[PDB]
Amino acid sequence: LQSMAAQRQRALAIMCRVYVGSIYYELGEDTIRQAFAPFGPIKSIDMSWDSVTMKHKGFAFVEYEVPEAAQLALEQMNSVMLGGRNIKVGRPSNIGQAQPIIDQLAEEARAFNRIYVASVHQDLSDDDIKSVFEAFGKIKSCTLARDPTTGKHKGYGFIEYEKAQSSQDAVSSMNLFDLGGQYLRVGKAVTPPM
Repeated sequence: LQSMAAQRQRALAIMCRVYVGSIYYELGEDTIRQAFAPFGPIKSIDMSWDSVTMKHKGFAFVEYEVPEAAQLALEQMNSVMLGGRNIKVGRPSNIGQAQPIIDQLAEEARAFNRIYVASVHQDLSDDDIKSVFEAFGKIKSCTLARDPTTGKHKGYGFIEYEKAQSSQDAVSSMNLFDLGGQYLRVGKAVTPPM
């Protein structure tokens, strides 16, 4: 049980992480941060680094605090052009051990009619978001993640609909919906709630 939990933890950690390649040599950490921040709060960026030539190696790993953020980045950032060059995005490379759990967690997410919303402007409240998103169906809950130390929300949250059709409609329609002067990023849950 401690072993099963550990494998689960290791799988969720992999799912929070996005490989980014073909980074133009003139670009760096900042450009990656700005380009990948819309999908959720970035826990860290791990730049490739040649410690002899003191240059990055054209790739990096972006680590999100929530797996759906990494999912959105994976789905929406391939063939994005930064500094004149198409970047490449993928899941981390050594994940054979974790892939069953990744797939299990995505199958288990389905029953909850659960969607993830990022790039929520600070001016907007949970009820602002709920009111916009309840156009698609009746919403069982609508919770913006909040930083406990500050009380302000973290620009993302989750919505649970009563009907699966509703959550599917919201996802198809509301990715890049303009709200609060920012483009929302929206996608399905990739785990059951925890």
